[PDB]
Amino acid sequence: RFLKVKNWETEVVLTDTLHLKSTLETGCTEYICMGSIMHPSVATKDQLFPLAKEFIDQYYSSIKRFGSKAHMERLEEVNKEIDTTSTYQLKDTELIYGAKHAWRNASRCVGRIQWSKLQVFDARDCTTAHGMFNYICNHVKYATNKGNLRSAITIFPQRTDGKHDFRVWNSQLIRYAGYKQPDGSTLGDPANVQFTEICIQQGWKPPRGRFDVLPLLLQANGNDPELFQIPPELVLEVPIRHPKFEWFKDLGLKWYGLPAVSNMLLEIGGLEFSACPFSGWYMGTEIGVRDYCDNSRYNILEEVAKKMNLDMRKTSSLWKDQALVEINIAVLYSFQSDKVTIVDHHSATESFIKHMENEYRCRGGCPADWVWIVPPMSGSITPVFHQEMLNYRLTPSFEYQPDPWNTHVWKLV
Amino acid sequence: PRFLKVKNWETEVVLTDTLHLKSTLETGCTEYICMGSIMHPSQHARRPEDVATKDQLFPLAKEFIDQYYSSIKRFGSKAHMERLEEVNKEIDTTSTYQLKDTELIYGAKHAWRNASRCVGRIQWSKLQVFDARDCTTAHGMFNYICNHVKYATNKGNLRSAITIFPQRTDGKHDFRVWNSQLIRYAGYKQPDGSTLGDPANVQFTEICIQQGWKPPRGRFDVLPLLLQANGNDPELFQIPPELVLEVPIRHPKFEWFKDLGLKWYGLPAVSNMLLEIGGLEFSACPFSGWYMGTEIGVRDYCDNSRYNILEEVAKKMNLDMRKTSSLWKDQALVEINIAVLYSFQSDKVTIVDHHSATESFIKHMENEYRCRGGCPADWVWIVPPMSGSITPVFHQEMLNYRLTPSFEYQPDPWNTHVWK
Ligand code: HEM
Ligand code: HEM
Ligand SMILES: Cc1cc(N)nc(COc2cc(CCN3CC(F)C3)cc(F)c2F)c1
Ligand SMILES: Cc1cc(N)nc(COc2cc(CCN3CC(F)C3)cc(F)c2F)c1
Ligand SMILES: C[C@H](O)[C@H](O)[C@H]1CNc2nc(N)[nH]c(=O)c2N1
Ligand SMILES: C[C@H](O)[C@H](O)[C@H]1CNc2nc(N)[nH]c(=O)c2N1
Ligand SMILES: [Zn+2]
Repeated sequence: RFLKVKNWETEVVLTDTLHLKSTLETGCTEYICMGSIMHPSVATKDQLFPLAKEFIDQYYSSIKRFGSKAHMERLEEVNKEIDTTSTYQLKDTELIYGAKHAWRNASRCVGRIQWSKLQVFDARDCTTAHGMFNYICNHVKYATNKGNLRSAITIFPQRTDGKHDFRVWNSQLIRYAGYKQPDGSTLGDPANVQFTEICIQQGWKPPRGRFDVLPLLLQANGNDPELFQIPPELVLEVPIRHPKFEWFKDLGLKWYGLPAVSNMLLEIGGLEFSACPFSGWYMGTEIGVRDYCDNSRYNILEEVAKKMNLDMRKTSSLWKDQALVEINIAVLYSFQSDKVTIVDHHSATESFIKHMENEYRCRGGCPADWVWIVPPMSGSITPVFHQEMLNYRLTPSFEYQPDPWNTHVWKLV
Repeated sequence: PRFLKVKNWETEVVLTDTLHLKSTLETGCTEYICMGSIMHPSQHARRPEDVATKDQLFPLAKEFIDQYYSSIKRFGSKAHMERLEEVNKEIDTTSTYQLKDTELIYGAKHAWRNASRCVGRIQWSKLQVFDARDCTTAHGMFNYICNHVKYATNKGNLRSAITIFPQRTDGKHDFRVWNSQLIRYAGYKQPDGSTLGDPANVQFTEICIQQGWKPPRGRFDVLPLLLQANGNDPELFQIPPELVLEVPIRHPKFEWFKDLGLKWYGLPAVSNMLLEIGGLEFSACPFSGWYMGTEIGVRDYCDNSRYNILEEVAKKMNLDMRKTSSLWKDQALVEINIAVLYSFQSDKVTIVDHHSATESFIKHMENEYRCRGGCPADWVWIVPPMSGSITPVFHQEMLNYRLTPSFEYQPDPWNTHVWK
């Protein structure tokens, strides 16, 4: 079997054979497509054996050592551990390879051209939330690099019985608090109201501002999570101004420079790493379109359009569209002026096409989720809009997991 | 399965879909692979290419007649059982059957209703159906098409319509509109290597010249009609210009915009698709409605392999075009789409912006879940090509599945016609 994907702008046709190696479902069936469902729907010894074998096999094939003496002893060694302990431990090389390939396999990520330049921090010796704090602080400092951002991931101990999970309760390492007011309005980031409330309950004293960096809520070994304040000098921020509109700086907008997802689960050869925060750098539209202009978020379209004296009476003036462009210009300009790494959505999607073509040549394909790859503004003037894409699930992979406050059973009376 | 829920991540509305249980054809996807961004993912058709056997055609007929008599609160009624037996005898004696006027109207409206890629479907039941099954020649097809265009244009107050020519018989006597749309502009391949007019239409334009059309060789030359009746060679016809409503594109603030010399036509009229009803195949079924501004202003004007006018507009706007991060393309794209909408509304020509269209579609989805138990929708196609996430459909999960009656793609007739 082969499948072909066409670019309807360039007429280039790629041939995907890599899809023959996927295993978990997409969510779709032969008669219903579920490609726009956001979330479609511990292992025993016998479940773990073939998962481990498949991973080890692919690692040894990647380093051109399949069938070798070291390959066969590694399989036997892993087999022993799963018999002795009902689990096993990745070598350092395998962990690095696994985390890089989970990124390579993330069908929804447009920044994958960089997948092989991932800095992997092995934190599997950590035992306490204080230790997690220290690992995360070093990650942030390394990743931030005074604005010259570097991709990195820090991997905490894997799941054992599910009663001793390591978890970062934060959804990202740097996020701003949201506070609901009695009059029903929201201060700060409305997305983070729930987690802000949890922090306050755990003892956090909130400044109650618009851009309060949340504390880290860190869980080690299945214990109750603990609060820590990231040291403010490690949190790089960019005040947003516009190159033409002097009034833009008067909105008091800023954003943090380091995007760092901390609520995913990294799955490598059947092992589950429930705490694995990873970071890269921003594409402008993530802040400028979604963070600022989603109705559920900072929702600054009307304010900006107001200051542009736009006709907000009817939609066909396209005042929302016009104001959205200006905000995204401001975001890119602000980050670039402060020499904080950022990528615009045109540069990013163009790289992804180069990346995708390269992956089809060397790997036989590239799983990609069009619904997520196409940017949330200006879709069809970017090359990915015209690019057919096949979506399928390869492992190692990043996976969603339940929010920890929905599952944690609290220890302390 | 049992009931698939779709959630809206803005409003938290959850809708429960059971209508997918009636899906008939494959989507292309499997458990292991999703083809939702493939333009033509599936060749699963309900019948062989041409003249089918009794056991091939009759089940599809019975399915459709059953559905239509169920829709009108009969089923098992006298007329329903008589209709089954009459379609049985007709297939026995002609290898096909003929739809009643009511059945034809029901099927056309439901093909539109089932079109998972159409954001305009809130209007589906308000569709004027012109029965043209008595047509025999390309001249008669021309007459039918002129009447359609005149009725549908309605001096700018556009009305949705479909004109249905004779169904396919053996596959050798097809009726076809060779144009992909009733009204499109020519595309001319220049001797240097560039393109004048619309690049999408260069091949069809060449066929028309290769058929005797004298090209005026402008940028907005309305193409002739190339009509094929009963499998004969196609014939050229010039649509009377007074039937072709056009809008000159100007801008409400940029006075220099009108000097770009752009115009567009008012009537979008798809004429290369096939309409499938109860196993019958209507290969010439031109249908029309009215434009969403982005179809002209984003895709027609700004696609790289189309009119590609972004840089020229951005020039007159005095934008930094050195690097992409200045977002000069995004900025011109907004102004162009303001101009298109402002121009149509100024000339009282029906048009809908992408904010109103997508909001209407959300309402249509809710109506359909409430009365039908679902609504097939292709997210890749429903989300507008600009400003995606500030429209409500961006945040709406959708299930995509194939219901019948439906509109289907078909091969371009010059790839398959044996000339006389
Ligand atoms: C280096 C710069 C990077 C850029 C510019 C980038 C860009 C993006 C964007 C725009 C998205 C869509 C996010 C959204 O719309 O909410 C995304 C998703 C994602 N990124 Fe990347 N990313 C980068 C680095 C990374 C790294 C280092 C990792 C992990 C090692 C990663 C893993 C993912 C995953 C797993 C998703 C989608 C999660 C899901 O399934 O929902 N990315 N990325
Ligand atoms: C009345 C106002 C209408 C509006 C605003 C509208 C809008 C649209 C738009 C924007 C698309 C996407 C097209 C593209 O991006 O190229 C579309 C697709 C489509 N429309 Fe509608 N439409 C309307 C009427 C109709 C009617 C009357 C029919 C048929 C009776 C129809 C059938 C279809 C079909 C079949 C497709 C997708 C073809 C495919 O499956 O690839 N539409 N429409
Ligand atoms: C490393 C990196 C760089 C960069 N530029 N952007 C990202 C964003 O990645 C992700 C983005 C989301 C979407 C977040 N919202 C959807 C959920 F409702 C909250 C989920 C996820 F699991 C991700 F991984 C990551
Ligand atoms: C009646 C009506 C009103 C309105 N506003 N828009 C439409 C768009 O219809 C269609 C549009 C297209 C796309 C055309 N080509 C561009 C792509 F590469 C193929 C295919 C198709 F099959 C359609 F049906 C129709
Ligand atoms: C590859 C991709 O499916 C293709 O470019 C699609 C994307 N979405 C679209 N959406 C609409 N409405 N019309 C289109 O032609 C397309 N083209
Ligand atoms: C309903 C729909 O699946 C949802 O809004 C998706 C659409 N595409 C997206 N694309 C990206 N990059 N990020 C998102 O959060 C979403 N949300
Ligand atoms: Zn699918």
